[PDB]
Amino acid sequence: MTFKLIINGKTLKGETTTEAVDAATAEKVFKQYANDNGLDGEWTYDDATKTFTITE
Repeated sequence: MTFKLIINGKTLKGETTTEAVDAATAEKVFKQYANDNGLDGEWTYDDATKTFTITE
């Protein structure tokens, strides 16, 4: 499936998608991005809209 995580922070900013088997993996894929970049805040999950977000 295809997901869409909106990047929101100081170090990182913008938007992008992620192809994972499930929402759980979809986050693990981007986890390296926000981590390697240092950007970290609060992970939001919603089944109604099926979208991921992060605020720093």
